[PDB]
Amino acid sequence: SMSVKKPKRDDSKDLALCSMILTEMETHEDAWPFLLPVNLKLVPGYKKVIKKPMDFSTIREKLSSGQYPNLETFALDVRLVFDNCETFNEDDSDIGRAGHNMRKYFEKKWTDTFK
Repeated sequence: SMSVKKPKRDDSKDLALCSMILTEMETHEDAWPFLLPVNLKLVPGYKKVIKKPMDFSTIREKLSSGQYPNLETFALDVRLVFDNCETFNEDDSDIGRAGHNMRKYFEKKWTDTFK
């Protein structure tokens, strides 16, 4: 509350560390469904169904231009990529499996880096 603060966590390396995680996601072999925005002219249903499209390139641009206020807003966008994937894709498809794998991969790096 006012004039009553928890001890200051060092957040000065967050930007760099989120960048590294993102690089690791970008370079994973199962990243391909997620590297670029889904082409809303060519994929029927996507525009109407997925209210908030998100992809790694878009996260990368946001990160690089100071549009994440903190590491939670970064993790929200990453998770949105996988949540969107689950909404549109059957679990038993290549893309559906890619999404499960990438989420698992992300969540481990996130825990190991920050928790």
